[PDB]
Amino acid sequence: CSLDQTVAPGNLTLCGNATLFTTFRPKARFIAPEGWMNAPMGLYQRADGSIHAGYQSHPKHIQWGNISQGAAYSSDFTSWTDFNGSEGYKTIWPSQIYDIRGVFDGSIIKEGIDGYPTILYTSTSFGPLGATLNEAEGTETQSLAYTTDDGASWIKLGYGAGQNPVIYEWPETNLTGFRDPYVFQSPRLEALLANTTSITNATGDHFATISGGVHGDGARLFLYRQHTTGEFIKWTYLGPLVTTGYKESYGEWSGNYGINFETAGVTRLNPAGAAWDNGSDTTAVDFVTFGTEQGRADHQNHWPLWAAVDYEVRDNGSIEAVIAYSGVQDWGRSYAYASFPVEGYRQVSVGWIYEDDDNVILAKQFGYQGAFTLFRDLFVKVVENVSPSTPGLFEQASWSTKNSTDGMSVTVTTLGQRVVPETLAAYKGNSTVSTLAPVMLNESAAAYTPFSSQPTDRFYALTGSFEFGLNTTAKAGFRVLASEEEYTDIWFDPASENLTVVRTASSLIKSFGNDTELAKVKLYEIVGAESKTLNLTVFVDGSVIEIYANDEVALSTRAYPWLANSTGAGLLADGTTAGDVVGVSGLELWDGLVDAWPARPANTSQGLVWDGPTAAMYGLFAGY
Amino acid sequence: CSLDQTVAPGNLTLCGNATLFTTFRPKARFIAPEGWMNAPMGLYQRADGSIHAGYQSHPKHIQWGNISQGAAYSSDFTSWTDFNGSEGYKTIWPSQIYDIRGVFDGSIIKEGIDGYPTILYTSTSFGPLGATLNEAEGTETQSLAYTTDDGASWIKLGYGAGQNPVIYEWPETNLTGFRDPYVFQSPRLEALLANTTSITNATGDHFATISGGVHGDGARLFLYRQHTTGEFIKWTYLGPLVTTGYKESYGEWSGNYGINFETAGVTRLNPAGAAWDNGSDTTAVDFVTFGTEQGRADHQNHWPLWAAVDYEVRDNGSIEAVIAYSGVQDWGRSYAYASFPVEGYRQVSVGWIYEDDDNVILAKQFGYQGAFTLFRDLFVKVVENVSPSTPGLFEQASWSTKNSTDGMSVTVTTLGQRVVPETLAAYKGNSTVSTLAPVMLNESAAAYTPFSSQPTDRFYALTGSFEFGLNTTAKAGFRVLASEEEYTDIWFDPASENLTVVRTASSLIKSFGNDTELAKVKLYEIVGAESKTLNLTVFVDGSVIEIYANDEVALSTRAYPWLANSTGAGLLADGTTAGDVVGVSGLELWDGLVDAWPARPANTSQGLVWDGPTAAMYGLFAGY
Ligand SMILES: *[C@@H]1O[C@H](CO)[C@@H](O[C@@H]2O[C@H](CO)[C@@H](O[C@@H]3O[C@H](CO[C@H]4O[C@H](CO[C@H]5O[C@H](CO)[C@@H](O)[C@H](O)[C@@H]5O[C@H]5O[C@H](CO)[C@@H](O)[C@H](O)[C@@H]5O)[C@@H](O)[C@H](O[C@H]5O[C@H](CO)[C@@H](O)[C@H](O)[C@@H]5O)[C@@H]4O)[C@@H](O)[C@H](O[C@H]4O[C@H](CO)[C@@H](O)[C@H](O)[C@@H]4O[C@H]4O[C@H](CO)[C@@H](O)[C@H](O)[C@@H]4O[C@H]4O[C@H](CO)[C@@H](O)[C@H](O)[C@@H]4O)[C@@H]3O)[C@H](O)[C@H]2NC(C)=O)[C@H](O)[C@H]1NC(C)=O
Ligand SMILES: *[C@@H]1O[C@H](CO)[C@@H](O[C@@H]2O[C@H](CO)[C@@H](O[C@@H]3O[C@H](CO[C@H]4O[C@H](CO[C@H]5O[C@H](CO)[C@@H](O)[C@H](O)[C@@H]5O[C@H]5O[C@H](CO)[C@@H](O)[C@H](O)[C@@H]5O)[C@@H](O)[C@H](O[C@H]5O[C@H](CO)[C@@H](O)[C@H](O)[C@@H]5O)[C@@H]4O)[C@@H](O)[C@H](O[C@H]4O[C@H](CO)[C@@H](O)[C@H](O)[C@@H]4O[C@H]4O[C@H](CO)[C@@H](O)[C@H](O)[C@@H]4O[C@H]4O[C@H](CO)[C@@H](O)[C@H](O)[C@@H]4O)[C@@H]3O)[C@H](O)[C@H]2NC(C)=O)[C@H](O)[C@H]1NC(C)=O
Ligand SMILES: *[C@@H]1O[C@H](CO)[C@@H](O[C@@H]2O[C@H](CO)[C@@H](O[C@@H]3O[C@H](CO[C@H]4O[C@H](CO)[C@@H](O)[C@H](O[C@H]5O[C@H](CO)[C@@H](O)[C@H](O)[C@@H]5O)[C@@H]4O)[C@@H](O)[C@H](O[C@H]4O[C@H](CO)[C@@H](O)[C@H](O)[C@@H]4O)[C@@H]3O)[C@H](O)[C@H]2NC(C)=O)[C@H](O)[C@H]1NC(C)=O
Ligand SMILES: *[C@@H]1O[C@H](CO)[C@@H](O[C@@H]2O[C@H](CO)[C@@H](O[C@@H]3O[C@H](CO[C@H]4O[C@H](CO)[C@@H](O)[C@H](O[C@H]5O[C@H](CO)[C@@H](O)[C@H](O)[C@@H]5O)[C@@H]4O)[C@@H](O)[C@H](O[C@H]4O[C@H](CO)[C@@H](O)[C@H](O)[C@@H]4O)[C@@H]3O)[C@H](O)[C@H]2NC(C)=O)[C@H](O)[C@H]1NC(C)=O
Ligand SMILES: OCCc1ccc(O[C@]2(CO)O[C@H](CO)[C@@H](O)[C@@H]2O)c(O)c1
Ligand SMILES: OCCc1ccc(O[C@]2(CO)O[C@H](CO)[C@@H](O)[C@@H]2O)c(O)c1
Ligand SMILES: OC[C@H]1O[C@@](CO)(OCCc2ccc(O)c(O)c2)[C@@H](O)[C@@H]1O
Ligand SMILES: OC[C@H]1O[C@@](CO)(OCCc2ccc(O)c(O)c2)[C@@H](O)[C@@H]1O
Ligand SMILES: *[C@@H]1O[C@H](CO)[C@@H](O)[C@H](O)[C@H]1NC(C)=O
Ligand SMILES: *[C@@H]1O[C@H](CO)[C@@H](O)[C@H](O)[C@H]1NC(C)=O
Ligand SMILES: *[C@@H]1O[C@H](CO)[C@@H](O)[C@H](O)[C@H]1NC(C)=O
Ligand SMILES: *[C@@H]1O[C@H](CO)[C@@H](O)[C@H](O)[C@H]1NC(C)=O
Ligand SMILES: *[C@@H]1O[C@H](CO)[C@@H](O)[C@H](O)[C@H]1NC(C)=O
Ligand SMILES: *[C@@H]1O[C@H](CO)[C@@H](O)[C@H](O)[C@H]1NC(C)=O
Ligand SMILES: *[C@@H]1O[C@H](CO)[C@@H](O)[C@H](O)[C@H]1NC(C)=O
Ligand SMILES: *[C@@H]1O[C@H](CO)[C@@H](O)[C@H](O)[C@H]1NC(C)=O
Ligand SMILES: *[C@@H]1O[C@H](CO)[C@@H](O)[C@H](O)[C@H]1NC(C)=O
Ligand SMILES: *[C@@H]1O[C@H](CO)[C@@H](O)[C@H](O)[C@H]1NC(C)=O
Ligand SMILES: *[C@@H]1O[C@H](CO)[C@@H](O)[C@H](O)[C@H]1NC(C)=O
Ligand SMILES: OCCc1ccc(O)c(O)c1
Ligand SMILES: OCCc1ccc(O)c(O)c1
Repeated sequence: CSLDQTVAPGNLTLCGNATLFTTFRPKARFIAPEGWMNAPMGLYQRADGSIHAGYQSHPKHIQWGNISQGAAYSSDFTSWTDFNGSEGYKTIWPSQIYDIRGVFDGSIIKEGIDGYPTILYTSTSFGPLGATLNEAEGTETQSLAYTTDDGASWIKLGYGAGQNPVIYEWPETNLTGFRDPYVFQSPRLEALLANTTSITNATGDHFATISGGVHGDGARLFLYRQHTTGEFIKWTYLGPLVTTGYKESYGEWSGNYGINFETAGVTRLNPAGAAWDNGSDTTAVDFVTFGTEQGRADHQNHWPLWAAVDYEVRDNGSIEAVIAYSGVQDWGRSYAYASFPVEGYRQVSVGWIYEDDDNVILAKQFGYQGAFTLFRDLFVKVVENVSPSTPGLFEQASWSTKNSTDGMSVTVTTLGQRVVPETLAAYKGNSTVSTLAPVMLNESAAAYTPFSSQPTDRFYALTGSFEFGLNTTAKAGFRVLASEEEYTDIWFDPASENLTVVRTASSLIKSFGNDTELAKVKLYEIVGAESKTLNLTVFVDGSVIEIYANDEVALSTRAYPWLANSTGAGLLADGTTAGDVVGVSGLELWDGLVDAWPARPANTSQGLVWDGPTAAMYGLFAGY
Repeated sequence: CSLDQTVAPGNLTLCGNATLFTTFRPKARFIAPEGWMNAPMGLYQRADGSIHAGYQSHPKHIQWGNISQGAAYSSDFTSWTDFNGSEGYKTIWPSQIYDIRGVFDGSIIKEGIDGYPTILYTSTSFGPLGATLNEAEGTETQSLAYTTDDGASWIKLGYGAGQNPVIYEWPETNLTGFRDPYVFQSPRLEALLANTTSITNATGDHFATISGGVHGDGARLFLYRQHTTGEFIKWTYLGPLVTTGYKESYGEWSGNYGINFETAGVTRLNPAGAAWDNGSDTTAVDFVTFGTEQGRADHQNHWPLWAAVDYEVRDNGSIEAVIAYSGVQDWGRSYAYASFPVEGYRQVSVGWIYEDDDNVILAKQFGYQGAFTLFRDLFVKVVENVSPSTPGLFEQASWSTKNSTDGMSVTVTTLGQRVVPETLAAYKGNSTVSTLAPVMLNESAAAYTPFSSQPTDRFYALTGSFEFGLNTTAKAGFRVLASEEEYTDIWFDPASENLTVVRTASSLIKSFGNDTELAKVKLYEIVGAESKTLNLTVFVDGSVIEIYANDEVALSTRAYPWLANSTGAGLLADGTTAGDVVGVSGLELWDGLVDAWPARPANTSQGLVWDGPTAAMYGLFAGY
């Protein structure tokens, strides 16, 4: 095992455990100290204003198992500190018959048991577990724990009748899944159900959704309501909130609804952020965010989706969320988005970016797997004065359209996503910022033009505004993590409406994934404009490439170039001519970003362990 | 619910939980503070000379489940003190994937991990578990924990490769069971195997047996040897120590070997107690004690047995224990005998006496189930100068015979059992002792003759020596827990060699068992004697009746008379005449015994709880 990054990589499978720990590792984002991580969980803003973030964690292993809550906190979403207790950075772990198979995803009741922050989580026990298996009742239940020390530790309710688990009966037979309880308050749903509370007797101020589906018949999001305010044991099943068909797709802009939901949440937004009105705010929109499984050929069969919904009240005192329009939260290698309320009328969302090493070839050599996305403010994106000649505008696929009185302009509404401003300010202020001169890409443009200032390492951000002619057939974008021999190309092609990440040359190491990423982006053309504009921002963070377009489209992916000098960046141009010109302006490079874990040393590996021959006997976890 | 014990019992199933807690409860023996108990476990003499006793425990329930080690200690086997920690009187409980289904029976390595007392125990996980089910590998494994505070708490080794569980591979396929590891030192087995240690590489000073069997092919006791002295992770399977046939019986004196062994142990005894020689002591005998299942029509299909064995060394460096003669450790409602070494060359044995409420009719009303037997010294019982005309003497069924040179007398050898002298001394010294006049039972004997002094409550001991003619057809014995309307009759019938306990009138409460208990007793006739003698001792302790005959035969059973005055005792006589006389002498009543738990109040119930609907979903425990 040579770690010489000035020559071609050897056979890196001969390298020892965690010998590649720092090589490709993100530094500017949320990531576990070591080992396996997946979904964010237990997210809440604490009483002191700081953010508590949990995550599905399996320390000292590089595959999933014994899944536990790891945790950390931050005053600004950006610089983090690990909890450190009797179980290291873990704060909840399998310990009881009802959760011994795994402490799955859960969410926070901020004023819960005895007034303390309380987590409702999926407690898993023995038996087949999965949407393509014959799962039985009891294997996935929902349980409570509360914290008296602001998340340093959690105390579970006792096992038994009238205690944990608190939700265990399946609401319908033959479920594909029954997990990821999302607890939320909703003046909107309270107002809608107020006339029906005699029917169900559920009058509490908290709601909870549970994610799943029905065998052969598509995904389901099940709605529960807390039975009585101030009491947390009894949750009354109302009915299915979202019902979709077996591998139903709303279309090209909307992924696929698969066979089963995971990590679903419910929110209400307006143009400024979170909306806490009862329906009276006409600018507010109800949204559901959700993962789907087995509706995709790649990306581990997973889509992270969202839908704008219109609520209808059923005669039995339940709510049907009718999908109005439907989109994608991130088009790349990310999943398990969780959102939570933040002071100042914000709803903040964060997901999990998985690696691109599906065959587990270098996972032990890394000594870790997984990271978070950046934290994102959600809001209703509104585009005014949209030209009706915008191609495809009235499909209304992942957006709504509203005509002006005279029919000559349109107001477009969709889900907005942007990186939280605390992170952008910290990144910029800690970086070496280079403000670059605008560039016209014409007949003289090379295929690749390096920026006049270059990154110094694999931790940087780029931004640029690309102005295209309305009938362009040119392509443009950014190349990142680039040397002569390795590079990753981010292209936008307005004629096809496709944002792609081409990774055929991303790395000399052939075991990592090299498939092309794709997102659809609609450039809403403005009345009177003779051009259309793509604002593209890219974060490069170790192996993470996280792309944002027009505060709307997100695409997270991975690139693992071997060579030490594969860090460069610049502009891409294809089919630009004297007549078909792409104007690039607002160009800026931020080199360095932020050290997101200042108390951590560079190498926080504690080694890896094997569970031994019993792992295969129990059959629950891979064991490593 | 009336608790008026001066009138007939009502419908006692209407009584609340633990309302009958003190009514039938033993006071003079080892018993849990409340709830379910079964097998003794983790027995050892601590460094200060006190005795540590563990037991299978399920607090606040009256059926088995979440099975844990409850524990207590005593300086004299007789007066006990509960441990009290974070889990009350529990000291080991299900907590890890490998033991979450139950912390089953285990035994003590006195100088174990880091020099501390260490328990090797059966750690159980998910799946079918039982001799009549299709159990798989992993469901029962063997794990270590050690104590740094003399049994107040135990620390388990970590889960994983080279740690817990330490024994998990099945030594043969299709096992009926794989549990109850019994760890022991044996100069005898070391000496026998010394010439074969090149074959196996196992040279440690501890051995361990694991109890089980093979589907369709009878029970097995598997022998392991510690691989290396001072190291406790690696245990090398040598081979089957005891192999018996599917429901094989050695005969009427020997119970039945069933289909599977439980709680088996290995010891070496001589006439004084424990023998620690290497084979050089010609008076010493190797014994195996073991439970068998599914070889009995009643008594919950369980026999607690023992066998004298002769060890043979196999060519592969293992030991075959060849059964020389085979007997019964207790003929009544007891099981799960554990034995352990005690200073002064003693081996002490103790078992579990179950209730006689198989249909679970009044278990909740009790608020507890189960107790221990008394603690018993084991030794080789030797009877000299036995007459060869003793009927059946040369069947050698549960004994051996050795002729004198002249063939006119015989030395009989068998397993001896007697109550530990510490308990007998404490019982007698704390009791009101009545020494009774000898009685000849002849033509004038009533069927029942009360003793001249009577017990004052349900806590007493009796003793008597019954002298019979060599061709008697008379019967005699003791009646206990007796009023006019309720009584329990203990008879010996020398013509049939049957000691019986007739329980047809034991209680007015009809839900308790009333079947007749039976033990075989051989009266070894002495050369020149014109009579044969039965020394019979009976302990009455709440509902326990525990009978000992000739320091050899033990029979534990239950009687639950309702009436407050059903406490009397006296002599029984049947078919005694002027010519067929039974002489009774050495008669003594000890009224009161000892309060075995002086720190406990009378009612130590903490109520009962239900596990809720998930108990049936998981399917592992009854849930109450
Ligand atoms: C199989 O058997 C298993 C083992 O028995 C069993 O698991 C056990 O289940 C029981 C029963 O559910 C659990 O008991 C509960 O424990 C809760 C506390 O849990 C936390 O703390 C304990 C104890 O912590 C001490 O000890 C440890 C270990 O040494 C130390 O690390 C600690 O520092 C601490 O040490 C101090 O105290 C020691 C003695 O206790 C001293 O020795 C020492 O010197 C120190 O001073 C921990 O062990 C727990 O850890 C475990 O669990 C966590 C998850 O929770 C895991 O992460 C971890 O790995 C461990 O597994 C944990 O940290 C108690 O709160 C709880 O008691 C409440 O509930 C019951 C009702 O069920 C009531 O009877 C009781 O009165 C309590 O309720 C009151 O309190 C709260 C307020 O605090 C109220 O919400 C409630 O309404 C009520 O209020 C009352 O009082 C109010 C105020 O006065 C009043 O106003 C009200 O009106 C009202 O009257 C209960 O005891 C036990 O933790 C489990 N143990 C383990 C190891 O798992 C398992 O379930 C069984 N399985 C099956 C299938 O049956
Ligand atoms: C799924 O995830 C689960 C959760 O992660 C996981 O379970 C956990 O597994 C890990 C790994 O196996 C366990 O970690 C071990 O813990 C042992 C100690 O266990 C006891 O103590 C802990 C901690 O107790 C503190 O905290 C609790 C809780 O607050 C308090 O109640 C205590 O009072 C105590 O508090 C003090 O300390 C705190 C911080 O630690 C402070 O906050 C506080 O202020 C106090 O000061 C308890 O939690 C344990 O309870 C649990 O387990 C018991 C059963 O054991 C249950 O009954 C109970 O209900 C709980 O479930 C328990 O009481 C450690 O000894 C052990 O560390 C040794 O082993 C590892 C090797 O594996 C070494 O890395 C390490 O160095 C240690 O080895 C050395 O030490 C011993 C000597 O002591 C030697 O034998 C050994 O050779 C070695 O010696 C070294 O040092 C020598 C001297 O210097 C030197 O000479 C030698 O040469 C050598 O170098 C390890 O940390 C963890 O307990 C589990 N936790 C739980 C909750 O279950 C589960 O396995 C996972 N499942 C799967 C399927 O993967
Ligand atoms: C005395 O001790 C017992 C523990 O043994 C305490 O708890 C009770 O245990 C018994 C089992 O011994 C439970 O009986 C079972 O009940 C279920 C149905 O229960 C439902 O209906 C009840 C009647 O109103 C109700 O009390 C229950 O409410 C509890 O449970 C829910 C969770 O489901 C929880 O949310 C509540 O807060 C309560 O904790 C519940 O709604 C029944 O299906 C079982 O039937 C089987 O067994 C019986 C007997 O053989 C048989 O007849 C059936 O055919 C079937 O085989 C079983 O009857 C009882 O529910 C428990 N009660 C509780 C927890 O309140 C009991 O509390 C102790 N008493 C006191 C005064 O302390
Ligand atoms: C690096 O990190 C790993 C954790 O990932 C550390 O532990 C090793 O993990 C790997 C899995 O990643 C284990 O590989 C498996 O090994 C078994 C066979 O193991 C046996 O033979 C080994 C070779 O000598 C030996 O080391 C093992 O000894 C350990 O385990 C026993 C208990 O069985 C215990 O008593 C000992 O004390 C040791 O702890 C053992 O005897 C093999 O069956 C597995 O095969 C599967 O997977 C591979 C890979 O896909 C495949 O090729 C097979 O076809 C099959 O699919 C697997 O190879 C390895 O055994 C673990 N080694 C240990 C625990 O020592 C590792 O230690 C870390 N290294 C360092 C230097 O820290
Ligand atoms: O829910 C997202 C799907 C997903 C994606 C990758 C996984 O992750 C990787 C990425 O290459 O694939 C491997 C699993 O085959 C895993 O070792 C690795 O971390 C995974 O466990 C779930
Ligand atoms: O291993 C001894 C067999 C045995 C005997 C009785 C049991 O015990 C009793 C006694 O009536 O039977 C009942 C089980 O049906 C149990 O509630 C009760 O304690 C038991 O669980 C195992
Ligand atoms: O770590 C768990 C969290 O990860 C999520 C989101 O990816 O997916 C469940 C993944 C999963 C794990 C084990 C299985 O047997 C299975 O079929 C699917 C959540 O649904 C969940 O709470
Ligand atoms: O509490 C356990 C201890 O009790 C013993 C002795 O009676 O028997 C096992 C009883 C048993 C429990 C659960 C089962 O599924 C089963 O088939 C038998 C031991 O073998 C053991 O360690
Ligand atoms: C980068 O490193 C490679 C390999 O060491 C070298 O060939 C190349 O000239 C370097 N510089 C580049 C590609 O700009
Ligand atoms: C790389 O090394 C592995 C052993 O880890 C070996 O199996 C594989 O064939 C090697 N690949 C080569 C030499 O290309
Ligand atoms: C309410 O009605 C809906 C629509 O038929 C149904 O799916 C749901 O199960 C009902 N809720 C109940 C029975 O609680
Ligand atoms: C909206 O405007 C477009 C363009 O003028 C027109 O084709 C369409 O019919 C209008 N829709 C409505 C509902 O008026
Ligand atoms: C650098 O980042 C830190 C950590 O997020 C932040 O608090 C600080 O304000 C930043 N420095 C600037 C903007 O100068
Ligand atoms: C015992 O009590 C019963 C019922 O109260 C009574 O009939 C009887 O006379 C009493 N004394 C006896 C049986 O010696
Ligand atoms: C005793 O009470 C139970 C209720 O616990 C009842 O079912 C049974 O029939 C009663 N037996 C009688 C009255 O004999
Ligand atoms: C014993 O105590 C328990 C628990 O407090 C109580 O429910 C029960 O009625 C008591 N029984 C007696 C006989 O005092
Ligand atoms: C040793 O031989 C015996 C007798 O055939 C056999 O039962 C046992 O399994 C053998 N031991 C091994 C293979 O370790
Ligand atoms: C033992 O003694 C009996 C009675 O004298 C006799 O029948 C038997 O043959 C003797 N056995 C041996 C082995 O000498
Ligand atoms: C009474 O019993 C106690 C407890 O076992 C014992 O220590 C004491 O010696 C006994 N009293 C006597 C024999 O007088
Ligand atoms: O096909 C869209 C035709 C059209 C309708 C109204 C407009 O204002 C427009 O610019 C184009
Ligand atoms: O049947 C036993 C005959 C017998 C042999 C030797 C004796 O010493 C005896 O008393 C009887």
